[PDB]
Amino acid sequence: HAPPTLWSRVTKFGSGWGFWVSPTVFITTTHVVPTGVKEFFGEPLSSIAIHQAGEFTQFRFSKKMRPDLTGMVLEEGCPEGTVCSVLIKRDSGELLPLAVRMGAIASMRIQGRLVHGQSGMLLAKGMDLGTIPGDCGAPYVHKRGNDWVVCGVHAAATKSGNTVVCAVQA
Ligand SMILES: *[C@@H](O)[C@H](C[C@@H]1CCNC1=O)NC(=O)[C@H](CC1CCCCC1)NC(=O)OCC(C)(C)c1cccc(Cl)c1
Repeated sequence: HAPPTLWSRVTKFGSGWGFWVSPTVFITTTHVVPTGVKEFFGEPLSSIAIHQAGEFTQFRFSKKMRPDLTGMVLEEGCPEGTVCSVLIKRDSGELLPLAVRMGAIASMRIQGRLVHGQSGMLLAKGMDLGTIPGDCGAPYVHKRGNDWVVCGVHAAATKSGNTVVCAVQA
């Protein structure tokens, strides 16, 4: 059960979403990142460290962008069998936390590209329980004791919607 403040980290970005890991660290899916710009959130690129690894993009800002937030655990995927929550925001404002049992980390063929990431099985289309275009960047999270953990960003899903894929950091 993700609390309000954790959902407040999910942020509209480009053609999808991203997620504030900390006041200065923002993660998203590479294919939703806007191209051609000279700023993100009003900050000049000169003021932003960009780390990209495949479909996982991480920004570190020099300015505290979300000073209301604490840091949190960011991990490179999760162990097979982990049930994560995908914190899907829709543009209507509706929240759709999607439970997903994560499979193996691998390099997957997706729309003709090789992508490092992690598949998962929803716990779909006909029951409108799945992901849809515009959801990319939404965080995959789980709680470990008193620690919230983010471990991927939404990147793709099957025709059925019963299988999703997150990008994971290198
Ligand atoms: C977010 O942009 C979107 C979310 C998807 C769309 C449909 N349902 C979702 O959850 N992601 C994509 O559309 C994704 C974009 C690629 C672009 C290049 C790099 C990797 C991501 N494509 C996608 O999900 O493909 C859908 C299929 C059916 C064509 C597909 C093919 C192969 C494997 C999979 Cl899992 C899906």
